[PDB]
Amino acid sequence: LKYEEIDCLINDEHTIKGRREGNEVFLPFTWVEKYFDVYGKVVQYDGYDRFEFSHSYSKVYAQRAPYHPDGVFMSFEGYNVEVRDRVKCISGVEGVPLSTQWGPQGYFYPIQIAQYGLSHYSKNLTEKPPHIEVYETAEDRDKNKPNDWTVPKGCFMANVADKSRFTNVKQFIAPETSEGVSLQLGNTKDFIISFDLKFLTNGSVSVVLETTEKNQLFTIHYVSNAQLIAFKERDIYYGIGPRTSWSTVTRDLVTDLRKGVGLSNTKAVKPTKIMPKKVVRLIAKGKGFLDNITISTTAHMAAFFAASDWLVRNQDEKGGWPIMVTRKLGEGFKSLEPGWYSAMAQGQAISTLVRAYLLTKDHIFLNSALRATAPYKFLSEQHGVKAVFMNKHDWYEEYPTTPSSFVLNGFMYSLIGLYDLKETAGEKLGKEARSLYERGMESLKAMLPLYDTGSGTIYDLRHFMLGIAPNLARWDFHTTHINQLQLLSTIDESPVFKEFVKRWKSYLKGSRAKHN
Amino acid sequence: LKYEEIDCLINDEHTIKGRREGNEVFLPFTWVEKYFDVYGKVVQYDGYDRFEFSHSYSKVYAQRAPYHPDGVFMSFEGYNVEVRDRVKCISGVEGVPLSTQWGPQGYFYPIQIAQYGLSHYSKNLTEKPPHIEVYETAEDRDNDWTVPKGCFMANVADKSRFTNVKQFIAPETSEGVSLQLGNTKDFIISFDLKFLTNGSVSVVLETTEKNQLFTIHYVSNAQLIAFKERDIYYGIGPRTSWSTVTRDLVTDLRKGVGLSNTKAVKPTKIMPKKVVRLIAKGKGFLDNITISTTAHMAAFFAASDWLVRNQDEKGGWPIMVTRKLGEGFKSLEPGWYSAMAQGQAISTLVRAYLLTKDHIFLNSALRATAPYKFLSEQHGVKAVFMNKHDWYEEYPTTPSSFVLNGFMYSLIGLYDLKETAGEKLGKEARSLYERGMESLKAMLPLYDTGSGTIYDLRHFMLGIAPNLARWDFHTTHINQLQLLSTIDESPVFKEFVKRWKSYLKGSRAKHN
Ligand SMILES: O=C(O)[C@H]1O[C@@H](O[C@H]2[C@H](O)[C@@H](NS(=O)(=O)O)[C@@H](O[C@H]3[C@H](O)[C@@H](O)[C@H](O[C@H]4[C@H](O)[C@@H](NS(=O)(=O)O)[C@@H](O[C@H]5[C@H](O)[C@@H](O)[C@H](O[C@H]6[C@H](O)[C@@H](NS(=O)(=O)O)[C@@H](O[C@H]7[C@H](O)[C@@H](O)[C@H](O)O[C@@H]7C(=O)O)O[C@@H]6CO)O[C@@H]5C(=O)O)O[C@@H]4CO)O[C@@H]3C(=O)O)O[C@@H]2CO)[C@H](O)[C@@H](O)[C@@H]1O
Ligand SMILES: O=C(O)[C@H]1O[C@@H](O[C@H]2[C@H](O)[C@@H](NS(=O)(=O)O)[C@@H](O[C@H]3[C@H](O)[C@@H](O)[C@H](O[C@H]4[C@H](O)[C@@H](NS(=O)(=O)O)[C@@H](O[C@H]5[C@H](O)[C@@H](O)[C@H](O[C@H]6[C@H](O)[C@@H](NS(=O)(=O)O)[C@@H](O[C@H]7[C@H](O)[C@@H](O)[C@H](O)O[C@@H]7C(=O)O)O[C@@H]6CO)O[C@@H]5C(=O)O)O[C@@H]4CO)O[C@@H]3C(=O)O)O[C@@H]2CO)[C@H](O)[C@@H](O)[C@@H]1O
Ligand SMILES: *[C@@H]1O[C@H](CO)[C@@H](O[C@@H]2O[C@H](CO)[C@@H](O[C@@H]3O[C@H](CO[C@H]4O[C@H](CO)[C@@H](O)[C@H](O)[C@@H]4O)[C@@H](O)[C@H](O[C@H]4O[C@H](CO)[C@@H](O)[C@H](O)[C@@H]4O[C@@H]4O[C@H](CO)[C@@H](O)[C@H](O)[C@H]4NC(C)=O)[C@@H]3O)[C@H](O)[C@H]2NC(C)=O)[C@H](O)[C@H]1NC(C)=O
Ligand SMILES: *[C@@H]1O[C@H](CO)[C@@H](O[C@@H]2O[C@H](CO)[C@@H](O[C@@H]3O[C@H](CO[C@H]4O[C@H](CO)[C@@H](O)[C@H](O)[C@@H]4O[C@@H]4O[C@H](CO)[C@@H](O)[C@H](O)[C@H]4NC(C)=O)[C@@H](O)[C@H](O)[C@@H]3O)[C@H](O)[C@H]2NC(C)=O)[C@H](O)[C@H]1NC(C)=O
Ligand SMILES: *[C@@H]1O[C@H](CO)[C@@H](O[C@@H]2O[C@H](CO)[C@@H](O[C@@H]3O[C@H](CO[C@H]4O[C@H](CO)[C@@H](O)[C@H](O)[C@@H]4O)[C@@H](O)[C@H](O[C@H]4O[C@H](CO)[C@@H](O)[C@H](O)[C@@H]4O)[C@@H]3O)[C@H](O)[C@H]2NC(C)=O)[C@H](O)[C@H]1NC(C)=O
Ligand SMILES: *[C@@H]1O[C@H](CO)[C@@H](O[C@@H]2O[C@H](CO)[C@@H](O[C@@H]3O[C@H](CO[C@H]4O[C@H](CO)[C@@H](O)[C@H](O)[C@@H]4O)[C@@H](O)[C@H](O[C@H]4O[C@H](CO)[C@@H](O)[C@H](O)[C@@H]4O)[C@@H]3O)[C@H](O)[C@H]2NC(C)=O)[C@H](O)[C@H]1NC(C)=O
Ligand SMILES: *[C@@H]1O[C@H](CO)[C@@H](O[C@@H]2O[C@H](CO)[C@@H](O)[C@H](O)[C@H]2NC(C)=O)[C@H](O)[C@H]1NC(C)=O
Ligand SMILES: *[C@@H]1O[C@H](CO)[C@@H](O)[C@H](O)[C@H]1NC(C)=O
Ligand SMILES: [Ca+2]
Ligand SMILES: [Ca+2]
Repeated sequence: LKYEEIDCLINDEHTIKGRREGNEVFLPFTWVEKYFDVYGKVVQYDGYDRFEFSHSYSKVYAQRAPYHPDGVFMSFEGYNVEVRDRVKCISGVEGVPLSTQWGPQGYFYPIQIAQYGLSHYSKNLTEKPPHIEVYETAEDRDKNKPNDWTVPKGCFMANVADKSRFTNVKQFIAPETSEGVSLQLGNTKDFIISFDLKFLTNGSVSVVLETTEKNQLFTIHYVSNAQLIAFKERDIYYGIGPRTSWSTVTRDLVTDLRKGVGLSNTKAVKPTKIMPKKVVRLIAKGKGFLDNITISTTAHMAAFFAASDWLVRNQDEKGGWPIMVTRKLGEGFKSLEPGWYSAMAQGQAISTLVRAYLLTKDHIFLNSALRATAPYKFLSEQHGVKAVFMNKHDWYEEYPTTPSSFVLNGFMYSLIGLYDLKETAGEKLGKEARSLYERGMESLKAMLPLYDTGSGTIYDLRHFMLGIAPNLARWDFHTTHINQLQLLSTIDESPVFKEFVKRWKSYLKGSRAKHN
Repeated sequence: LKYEEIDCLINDEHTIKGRREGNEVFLPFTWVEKYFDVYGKVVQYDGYDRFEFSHSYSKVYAQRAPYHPDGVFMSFEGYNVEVRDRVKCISGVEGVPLSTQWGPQGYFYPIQIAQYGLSHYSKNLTEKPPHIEVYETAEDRDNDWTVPKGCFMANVADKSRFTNVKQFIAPETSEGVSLQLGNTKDFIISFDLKFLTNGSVSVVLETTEKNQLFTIHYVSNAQLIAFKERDIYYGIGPRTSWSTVTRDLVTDLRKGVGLSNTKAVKPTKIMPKKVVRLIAKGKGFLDNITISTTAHMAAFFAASDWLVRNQDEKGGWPIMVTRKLGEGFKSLEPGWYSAMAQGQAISTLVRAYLLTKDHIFLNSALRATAPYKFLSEQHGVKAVFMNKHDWYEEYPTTPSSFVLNGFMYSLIGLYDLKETAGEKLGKEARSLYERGMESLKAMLPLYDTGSGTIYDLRHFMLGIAPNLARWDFHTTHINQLQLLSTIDESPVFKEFVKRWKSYLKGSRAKHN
């Protein structure tokens, strides 16, 4: 019985080269992979090779506990927003990501900002507490080389009381055409730098980094202007704004280095493998005050509050976060001009704001969340987010298009937001959220089957709205769909959610609905 | 060819044995076939072996002409209704198939009867004319008759039929009178018959089952079918007035030998290889004894006549069996109507009218639109999708089911009628067709999975998994849309035909 080449005719159209042993035919995975759109590779173990086949990529989140508004946000403990190449950088002034997804010019995308917040919130609950190293308090610390300041000629420093802040602070005076005053740091493990800052004049706070790229030094300059980001090797510049009143500056030096070096005029940051291996020293220029200089493994809550604060300050009078970029969802849909709202933005923002409220009891956050339900009440053409499927089912549009698009995953995020709010706001204040949630959940249960292909899910209902082919959801949207339904199945006991979760999971392993 | 056997882990769940050459891994088709639900086999040609892979089974009809109401019915020239194992037999009395699909007791299913008619109509237009061999006219045509003692035969005039006929008298406790036939090529027997008493006309067949003789008895009672040893019995009814009896001896033999108490006929390989002789018992008359390759028009008119005689006062063909479409749908009690039955019946009746100009057929067709006007709950066939789109239900369930293929057959019927009845008489059909076609265009995308079609909308109506259409229903869907695309110029039909065809070859809608 010979093992030999055999011609394999595919659908009477093309011949590939297979192999035959007796009656058994073997087909090349090169063909299988492309023809069925599946995944595989040879994995090398110690003394053992194994081919490993997968129907899909992407994994379902292993939910540990029922969903609650003050817990982790779905699967976002595993999200890494800032490494996404559509994140140009973390704004120095705002402390939140700028997106370039639909425009190289860059814009604050509320969805991305909410996800930044919610992922950092979730990581705060799941990760080990950070190591925190304190380099300067200007107190009676009063050892451990906290006074390793270099003060060149023409510069001055002092420990001085700040009555307003009930603490001692480090005063510094250093002209910009000088070396500046310099604090030796030397951290090789942790790369989140933090310091309380108040400038009297223009100036900068700079951090020198040893990197993994051939031992070479890069400096990151945090400058008292509004310029976003600049890179002229080996110097990276972020404007952090005037900082003429006390604030805590928190920066991730890994992200700030990678986004600097990777700076691009395109919609995508250049890939780089560069990492900082040592935080060498901090340089202060101009006239001002410093306190509480620290380096931490992580600073999740600072990120979360930067997102929350941004959402409060940037909400408009209609309760919305307008998206200031043109969105063309596809042929047959009208272009959305800048200033459109997204049900996904509203929902993700509400989930952020509700968590901010529950932590602080600061009603400013809750009130912003309550205002954010207003766009759910108005049709897309009335500058809202509401669509109605076949004059029967209310829907909250990720993309408020004409005709309506009915994107599934944005809708479910819009509902989770409403849930967080209605559970938190109390009976009287939460009435509108409760009503929108109940109507929305009724729609979801009725319409879920329209998104099921029998071997996957559809992203939206454009096939029906425009009379074209289904827009099939790629596997990472399919797992998003599962993660969302899995979450909803813990706050609503409807059997339909559990049955759909189970079937949609089976699709990841190549199961199919039965044919007749 | 050198290789290495290599373990192939499938979805982290089970391991199969593959083969590796360099970076290339080859997977066993044994696995591919089952895992992806695909088809393949090694075909041996002279000096060339080739593995031949198919994503699907089932082929799209190669349309040769735009659709017309008096032409072939879609792809039905290729249909073979009578070999289907859910056809218990061709009724002796009625000359149409009896179904056992949803009950072993058997029932006349109007859809199956219409398809019998429409397939034979279509074959009539596409096949070569049959060879017809005439054995007895009782004229001055040319005896091959054996008349045992105690039997009698004569040539006698029949004034009513303007012909001479063969009189026969033969007691049942005798061999009967026998005409030698001897046909080895053709197996459709035909004869004009009139009994004076009870009796039988029997046909002896030489068969492929160890050269054995089997006899098929056409008996003057209403008993459906019986099989004992090498004798098969069909009741053909009293036959006390002249009628033409036409029987397919291949089918009649296979259904006899395959006789079962289940919903499916037993498979058999048995075939007749010779029509030996015809035996007459009792008192009666015979004329025009013939054997033909085919008799398509006799089959077509048996179906048409049955439809005329069995239509009720509401214009419907009631289906006299319980239908349970699935969990979530109320059972349909016997007497329900089907939009597919109404449509297929209309398509049959319209063709019968255009051949004969007999207005009885057109009148029956016109009456058959009435159930399309009434909701399922009012004992009609109409459903309304989301208070917007009229639909004609193959299965008029509660809740509504929206079976695609039945709906399209219901529309083709309305089309046949509106085109044939003229402007005034065809008004109701035209209105129902136009509304229906609007619905079809709007709702087609709901049946598209991106790699196939769904059979119905039960997933949405009941909140469950999609009921995916088998490949043979998917090709039915394509054949129907292809037909509609030749009588309606809407781009949507051409676009859907094209995409749905691509699915047969493993193409998929793009993911985002
Ligand atoms: O350690 C490791 O192994 C590595 O980890 C890597 O990160 C992992 C991470 O650990 C994983 N987390 S875990 O699974 O939980 O453990 C995992 O996280 C992913 C996750 O799988 C994704 O589901 C998730 O998606 C997010 C989006 O990131 C987010 N975007 S953002 O704006 O906030 O930045 C948001 O997406 C919605 C937004 O509205 C839009 O961005 C998005 O646009 C769609 C568009 O709607 C589509 N339109 S279409 O009409 O259907 O076509 C479509 O459009 C594009 C077409 O696809 C193209 O053909 C066309 O040319 O261009 C079109 C276009 O861009 O316009 O697609 C786009 C883009 O998706 O719509 C979104 C919507 O909701 O509809 O919210 C999503 C859902 O939550 O991102 C997670 C994440 O990155 O955190 O996987 C990642 C890896 O991928 C590390 O990166 C690595 O360093 C480690 O080594
Ligand atoms: O050439 C040779 O060598 C061989 O040829 C062989 O025949 C070929 C033939 O040449 C082909 N023709 S060609 O393509 O033109 O070249 C081809 O003909 C087929 C064709 O592919 C089919 O599309 C066609 O389907 C017909 C039906 O036969 C017909 N039925 S009948 O009543 O008239 O007898 C009619 O079907 C509708 C009826 O209302 C019902 O019968 C039917 O019931 C469905 C039911 O609705 C489904 N329900 S579900 O809730 O969705 O599941 C489903 O139900 C069954 C489930 O599948 C099972 O799981 C369960 O256990 O049992 C369920 C049940 O039975 O209840 O399926 C059933 C059955 O389909 O609904 C129909 C509807 O319209 O919805 O109309 C159909 C479409 O026109 O049949 C053609 C034919 O046979 O003529 O293919 C054959 C290959 O077989 C010879 O056979 C061979 O001898 C030669 O050697
Ligand atoms: C599809 O369906 C069509 C339509 O049915 C079919 O065409 C018909 O084919 C049949 C074949 O049997 C033809 O029937 C014959 O009709 C003869 C008289 O018909 C006249 O009128 C029609 C129009 O109405 C004219 O077009 C036609 O040209 C004629 O002028 C009739 O004489 C025949 O009767 C003889 O044969 C039968 C058995 O078939 C027998 O029982 C009779 O006793 C009679 O005896 C024999 O006569 C023939 C002479 O025809 C003679 O050769 C023979 O020797 C005699 N036998 C003996 C022993 O002496 C018969 O009824 C019909 O005309 C066709 N119609 C049309 C419109 O073409 C197609 O063939 C079908 N195709 C397929 C693929 O299924
Ligand atoms: C998820 O988020 C929660 C809530 O935010 C975190 O828990 C909180 O952790 C923080 C610790 O960062 C804790 O904060 C208090 O901070 C006070 C600040 O005072 C001192 O620490 C800072 C540096 O962190 C310095 O800048 C100050 O100058 C103070 O320095 C002290 O004095 C000497 C110098 O002379 C210094 O060497 C000492 O190390 C330092 N002393 C101490 C005790 O740090 C503290 O006064 C106070 O004790 C807290 O540390 C806050 O209380 C936590 N809240 C809760 C509810 O637990 C989680 O860590 C976070 N988890 C994850 C995984 O992200
Ligand atoms: C560097 O990091 C340290 C943290 O380690 C910061 O020092 C803390 O600063 C905060 C405020 O800036 C101080 O908290 C304030 O306490 C005031 C009263 O403090 C007295 O009483 C306490 C004991 O109860 C004594 O320990 C203390 O010495 C004082 O005698 C309050 O009046 C302040 O709150 C007021 O306003 C809020 C509303 O916003 C109300 O909630 C209050 O009721 C009140 O009206 C405030 O809470 C804290 O004492 C400092 N800690 C230490 C250990 O010194 C530095 O500020 C930081 N550096 C910079 C520049 O920010
Ligand atoms: C075996 O097969 C043969 C066919 O080969 C059948 O014989 C035919 O039978 C039919 C019907 O019985 C005969 O058709 C009838 O012919 C009548 C007159 O025939 C001739 O005679 C007149 C003159 O007297 C001529 O003018 C005429 O042109 C004919 O040449 C017609 O009067 C009949 O008319 C029909 O229509 C009118 C209404 O429009 C009715 O009133 C009548 O009742 C009838 O329906 C009719 O056309 C045909 O002539 C026979 N052909 C031959 C060659 O004999 C046998 O009947 C069949 N055997 C059996 C048992 O059925
Ligand atoms: C930092 O420098 C800018 C100039 O680049 C200063 O901005 C000016 O401020 C004065 C008020 O004192 C205004 O009248 C000018 O119009 C501003 N000019 C520009 C170009 O913005 C800024 O004041 C400096 N910062 C501090 C703390 O003094
Ligand atoms: C007619 O039926 C009777 C019994 O009902 C039977 O005795 C007789 O054999 C039958 N006659 C013929 C000719 O078959
Ligand atoms: Ca201090
Ligand atoms: Ca005669």
